[PDB]
Amino acid sequence: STQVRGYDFNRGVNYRALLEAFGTTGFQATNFGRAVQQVNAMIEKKLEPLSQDEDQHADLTQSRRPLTSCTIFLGYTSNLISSGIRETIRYLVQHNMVDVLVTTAGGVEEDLIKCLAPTYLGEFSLRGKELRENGINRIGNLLVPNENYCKFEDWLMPILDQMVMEQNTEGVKWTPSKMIARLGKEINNPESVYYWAQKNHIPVFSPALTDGSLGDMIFFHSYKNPGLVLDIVEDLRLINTQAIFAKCTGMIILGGGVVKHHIANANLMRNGADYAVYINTAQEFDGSDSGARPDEAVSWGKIRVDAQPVKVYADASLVFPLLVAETFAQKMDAFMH
Amino acid sequence: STQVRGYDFNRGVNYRALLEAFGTTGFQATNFGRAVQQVNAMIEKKLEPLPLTSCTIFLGYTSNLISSGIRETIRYLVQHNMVDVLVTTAGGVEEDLIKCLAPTYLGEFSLRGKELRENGINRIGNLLVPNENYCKFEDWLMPILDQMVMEQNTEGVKWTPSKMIARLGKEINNPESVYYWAQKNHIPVFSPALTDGSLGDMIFFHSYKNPGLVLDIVEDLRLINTQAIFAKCTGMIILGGGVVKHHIANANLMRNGADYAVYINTAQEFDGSDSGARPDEAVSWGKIRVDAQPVKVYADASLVFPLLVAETFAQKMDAFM
Amino acid sequence: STQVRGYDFNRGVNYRALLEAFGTTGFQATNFGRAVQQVNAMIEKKLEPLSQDEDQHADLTQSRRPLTSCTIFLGYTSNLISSGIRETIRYLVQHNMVDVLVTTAGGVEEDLIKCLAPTYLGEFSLRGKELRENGINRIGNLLVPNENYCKFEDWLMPILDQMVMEQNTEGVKWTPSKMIARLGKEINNPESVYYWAQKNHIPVFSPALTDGSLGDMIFFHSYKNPGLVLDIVEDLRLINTQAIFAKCTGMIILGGGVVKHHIANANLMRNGADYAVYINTAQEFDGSDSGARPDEAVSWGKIRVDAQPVKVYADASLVFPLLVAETFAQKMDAFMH
Amino acid sequence: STQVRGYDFNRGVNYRALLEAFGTTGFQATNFGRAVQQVNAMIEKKLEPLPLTSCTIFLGYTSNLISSGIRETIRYLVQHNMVDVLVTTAGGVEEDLIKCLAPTYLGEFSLRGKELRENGINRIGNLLVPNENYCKFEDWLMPILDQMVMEQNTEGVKWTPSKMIARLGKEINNPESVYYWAQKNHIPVFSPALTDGSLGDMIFFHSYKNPGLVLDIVEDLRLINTQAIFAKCTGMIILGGGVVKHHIANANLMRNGADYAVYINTAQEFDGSDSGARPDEAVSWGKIRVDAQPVKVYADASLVFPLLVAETFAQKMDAFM
Ligand SMILES: NC(=O)c1ccc[n+]([C@@H]2O[C@H](COP(=O)([O-])OP(=O)(O)OC[C@H]3O[C@@H](n4cnc5c(N)ncnc54)[C@H](O)[C@@H]3O)[C@@H](O)[C@H]2O)c1
Ligand SMILES: NC(=O)c1ccc[n+]([C@@H]2O[C@H](COP(=O)([O-])OP(=O)(O)OC[C@H]3O[C@@H](n4cnc5c(N)ncnc54)[C@H](O)[C@@H]3O)[C@@H](O)[C@H]2O)c1
Ligand SMILES: NC(=O)c1ccc[n+]([C@@H]2O[C@H](COP(=O)([O-])OP(=O)(O)OC[C@H]3O[C@@H](n4cnc5c(N)ncnc54)[C@H](O)[C@@H]3O)[C@@H](O)[C@H]2O)c1
Ligand SMILES: NC(=O)c1ccc[n+]([C@@H]2O[C@H](COP(=O)([O-])OP(=O)(O)OC[C@H]3O[C@@H](n4cnc5c(N)ncnc54)[C@H](O)[C@@H]3O)[C@@H](O)[C@H]2O)c1
Ligand SMILES: NCCCCCCCNC(N)N
Ligand SMILES: NCCCCCCCNC(N)N
Ligand SMILES: NCCCCCCCNC(N)N
Ligand SMILES: NCCCCCCCNC(N)N
Repeated sequence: STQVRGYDFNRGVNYRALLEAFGTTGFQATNFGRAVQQVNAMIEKKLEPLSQDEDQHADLTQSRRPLTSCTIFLGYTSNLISSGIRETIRYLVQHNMVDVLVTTAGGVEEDLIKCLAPTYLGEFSLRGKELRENGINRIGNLLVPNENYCKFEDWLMPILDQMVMEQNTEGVKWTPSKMIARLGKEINNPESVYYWAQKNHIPVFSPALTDGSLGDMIFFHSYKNPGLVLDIVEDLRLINTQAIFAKCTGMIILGGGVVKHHIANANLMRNGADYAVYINTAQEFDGSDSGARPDEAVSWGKIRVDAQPVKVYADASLVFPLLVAETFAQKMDAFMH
Repeated sequence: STQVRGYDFNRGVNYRALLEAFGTTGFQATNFGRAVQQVNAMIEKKLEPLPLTSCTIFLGYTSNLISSGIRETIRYLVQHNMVDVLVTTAGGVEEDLIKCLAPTYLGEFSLRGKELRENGINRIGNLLVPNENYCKFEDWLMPILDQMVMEQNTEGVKWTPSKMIARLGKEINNPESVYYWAQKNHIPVFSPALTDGSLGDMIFFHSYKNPGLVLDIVEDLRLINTQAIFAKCTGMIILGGGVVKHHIANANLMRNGADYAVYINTAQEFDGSDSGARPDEAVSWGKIRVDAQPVKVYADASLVFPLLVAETFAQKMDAFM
Repeated sequence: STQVRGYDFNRGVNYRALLEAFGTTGFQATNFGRAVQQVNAMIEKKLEPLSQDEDQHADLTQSRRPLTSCTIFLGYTSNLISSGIRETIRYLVQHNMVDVLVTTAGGVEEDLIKCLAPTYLGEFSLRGKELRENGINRIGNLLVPNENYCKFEDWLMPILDQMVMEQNTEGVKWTPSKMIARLGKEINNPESVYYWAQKNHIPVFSPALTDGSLGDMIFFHSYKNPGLVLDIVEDLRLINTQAIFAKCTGMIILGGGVVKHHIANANLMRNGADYAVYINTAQEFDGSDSGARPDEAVSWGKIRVDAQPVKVYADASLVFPLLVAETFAQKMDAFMH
Repeated sequence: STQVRGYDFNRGVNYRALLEAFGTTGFQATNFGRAVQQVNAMIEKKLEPLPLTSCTIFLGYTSNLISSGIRETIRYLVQHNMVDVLVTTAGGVEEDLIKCLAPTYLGEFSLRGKELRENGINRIGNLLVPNENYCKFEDWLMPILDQMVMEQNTEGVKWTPSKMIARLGKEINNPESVYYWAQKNHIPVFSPALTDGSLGDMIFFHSYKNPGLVLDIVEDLRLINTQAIFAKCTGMIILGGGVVKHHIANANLMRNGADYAVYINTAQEFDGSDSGARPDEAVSWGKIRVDAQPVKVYADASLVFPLLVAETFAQKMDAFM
């Protein structure tokens, strides 16, 4: 039984101790402290060596990812890529601290586009009429110039020409994850999440990849050079076997929607994830999947009954960088060792 | 300039009158009244003369709304061809079908997932779904999938979500099914990530006993975008957020914005989510015409929607017949 | 075990059946159906005759309110008076369907002011700069002209002169509830909630009555005619004995904040309310009192352990008129009988 | 024009640097960065030369924040005279005192109130408070109340909330108490409805063994309004909504608006609540000067506040000493 005590600034600004203090501060501050421990538990377990029996089992996948004592699924809604959390995510992927990525259309395309042009800060109140008249798109309190997508078009189109050909002439069978790997190879920029992703053999799943600017481009291009096909069935198999053949699994889910359900549902195939941390703003009263508490996932069997999941009700733009600072970033060496 | 005034229950209770008073009650009560006007404006426009209509209506809803009784409310609109395009996520598709094989029950939000699981019960909000529901679903679905694979290989069928949804509705062949009616009235259903739910599970398993099935999401994009592009007028009625919302609005962007738009979701904007984005943000992208007067009602659709329908579509059932 | 089934509009628009359908529709629709039953349970119990033993006990209060088999507490946040819910509340009070009212400063003053000038509809997006330049105040998507308060000033001031005198010369010991009764007598308008309230001997409590335009007026007036005193201690006793000496008690709480806690806390004095229905938009993650679920109140003893409380997560402007339509308004006769 | 860019953990971990990156991370991360600037602008202004200051800071918080560890964070600011006026509800006052007699524990939100009650434990969010805590509180409080009544009758003391709060802090006489420090540094505390919580319970009971106590809320209004009226500059830092928020802002309206304003609450506007109102609505009433650049962070203060303080007030501890 721990007592509620907040950080005493009479000790001065000791950032490390200040963050540790959140766990005994209460409300969401405490959930954060719990989130930190749960994520570390995943990390600790992942860094465990793979005994013969577990290594054998984990090795039952075609993937080239070095089996780990714990497979970590990282999911985030598109807008989090629009935000600076893109850098926070790029880092983890860069150093192989996570094994599978799941994000919606926006979450993929905007990572690339940021390699051709930046997103600007703005305000939530800016009116859509004047904005449009100036060729500016609004994403929360962020701003994206139309030119950003034009550039995106110039860069993408030829790649799509390559993919359609490779499809018909070399018989490739495209899927979201495969295309995402390809695009990241193509972007060839170290500031790109997906560039790293493919380099480190970390699969990215996005069932509705057509729901975005990337979908726009594919749509248009499909007229001058028809044929492209994106099968979502193969990718389901792919992402499900990732959960099925894992020694342990951790889910780190930022936001809700498809990203959240797709990751957890994959973990149901192995009868529950071992660790789970949620950081979303959704509430449960609307009966949405997004807002469901981690305990609801327990009923379905997406989170083992003996697991100790945590949900932090907050905007990830604020919490995540912090979570990372106290977990993965602290084991920087181990992930390079 | 309208004054604030709520319904005076001294008149006794006239439900039609009470619903009308919302408009001047304020806060979300007002937005509801505004929503009613917009939905009617769509309707009026759709009913204009000179099978395409004077206004193409896109109806979108999150899966959970199909888990709820709103399944009936949506089934009705589809049943009488009051809407043109349906957009819903995987759960929203499969659960309509499952409800024709077994019911979903009421429950509580507080029920613990441990005991629930031990009793073979899944929780969807304050609703409950027995594992046996999905077993039945599998029994029903498996053989249809076999044919689909067959037809794909021997008959050259290039499956996509909408196509599969049409097939399954035809297959469920039950008047209580939204998708049964959808295919009958040639109302297309779009679900990019159809593989995100039990239907995906089934497709997954089945792919090992009979491999091969392919669901293309490219064709469907063209399909849904052309739906918006060649339309005289368009109205968007979006319950919930996520893919359902963005997908429908992004399609209208191809026509340079929708003519009418009504949203009913619980999302807020501060998180910078697309779900919580106000209709005015969509205007900046060009998904909602600058001259349009969109409306968002911050509320649970399980409450608002049946009411919205009662004061709009249900009031014109004769015109739709 | 009831099955989930929504209203089938193929039966046509039968409003009465449509609303009954909410209970089996799920999510908040169901909570509404439950709210309707809980409120009716209060009503049914209130309309029960008072046996000798219960009548004796209930009669142990100085109040002139005809003891009922169930004392109903109605609470609402100020903004709900600004809205049309003012009419919905005025109705219940008008016909004695509730026994105690609890509302914040705004909730009192705006009821009177609406008797001198109306509140207009507006938009949430209207900028505060241009609004102020035109002497318009914003309350949500509602609008209130400065003139509204000027009028309020002219009407009020002399009454305050009367109260200060009556305080010093006739020894009155003013408190919020007493002043609220007085103001309602003074407003003398049947469209006024508080006019009816005092007429029907229904006490209104508002501990922080000074938190509003009424507080502004009192502040100013206190300079030309100093002395006025508002004791909140007497009112505490008053509102607590209302709960203590009740045969049964029902809480109907719209919104949160003081209104919610003050009513429930009073019910703790009798070791729990018998029925309770909440309609607020608050969530619990912030550890606020507003957002606490009714079950938390059970831990303190504000809601009997055997009660079956209900909370509807929604804007009261939408739900309340409906709740009323299916409960109190249905027993219109009984309350006049 | 600033580009969006989040912290690059490749630099390793520099907490001060990481907090700085929030400003350009976006969504609420940005608002936090904006809040930091505003709080500092207040500070800078307050520290200007030529006991009144070049800027009067009003600090407001909902009771529950005193239940949480934020009690320490607030105690600190009050301890070093970094703020001028405190405004908090009844719970926010009594629980600070109770924490000097017994601690509040961590718990869970899901714990059922039935079992909890059977074990003499009260729930405050995911926190827990034992009934014995309040028994101790009663023991401590009763005799002080006796004196207060006495002094009121024999010495003509006209009690009000602020006055009682000063007295009780003096009385708790413990350095860990916010209110102990408040009275020592002559920092007034306002709580119009002080009778809304255990302190009210105690006052209630005690009034039967020793009747008479009167708490006037009129004097306190004048007191708090004059605080804003005669101020060179004013800054509002409001954690939460309800009375705390409105009361502080309404007081600044008497001076025709506050110079700086930073809000940290979880409330949204759609309900038309005063709590959820954006800072721009306060501008229409004249509570926030038209030229001011207010900031609201949509978040739980238990997370944001300690951080905000670390980057503002804590950075100037030398200036405040
Ligand atoms: N970035 C964009 O805004 C954008 C851009 C292009 C396309 N899209 C398309 O929009 C579709 C829907 O977007 P989505 O499903 O990825 O997300 P979303 O915006 O629909 O959000 C889903 C839920 O995640 C939670 N959430 C969102 N932002 C959060 C935050 N900052 N912190 C915590 N929780 C948060 C909320 O509870 C929200 O209801 C995508 O599938 C994509 O195709 C997104
Ligand atoms: N019904 C289910 O829970 C279920 C079942 C099977 C599969 N799925 C899968 O879960 C994925 C994510 O679900 P989703 O994107 O359809 O929705 P969601 O549950 O993620 O909700 C998205 C947003 O819509 C709003 N919303 C949801 N319910 C609402 C309501 N009743 N009233 C008002 N607004 C509401 C909320 O702001 C929410 O954040 C789906 O793509 C699907 O494949 C859902
Ligand atoms: N009407 C006004 O806006 C106004 C006017 C003058 C003075 N005031 C002053 O402001 C102070 C604070 O106001 P308050 O405590 O009465 O309320 P509030 O605005 O602080 O709301 C408190 C909580 O009630 C809930 N709520 C509010 N509106 C709701 C709705 N429509 N439906 C459901 N739940 C709702 C929300 O969860 C909110 O957080 C009052 O004490 C009063 O003195 C109010
Ligand atoms: N701590 C307690 O729970 C408690 C204890 C005893 C008495 N009380 C009584 O309850 C009454 C109502 O409480 P209140 O008006 O102080 O607050 P509240 O709990 O009613 O909250 C009002 C609003 O402030 C915001 N908020 C609350 N907690 C927040 C957080 N951690 N971060 C961000 N924003 C937050 C929310 O939007 C909320 O709707 C008080 O007047 C008091 O007399 C409180
Ligand atoms: N194959 C398992 C799918 C489980 C779906 C669970 C859906 C839960 N939905 C809400 N909580 N809204
Ligand atoms: N093809 C255009 C897609 C535009 C996507 C815009 C997304 C906005 N997202 C927010 N979170 N506001
Ligand atoms: N005299 C009993 C007072 C009980 C106060 C309970 C406060 C609960 N607070 C939150 N849930 N935030
Ligand atoms: N003395 C001026 C008081 C102004 C009160 C305004 C309240 C606004 N309330 C909202 N819910 N917006």
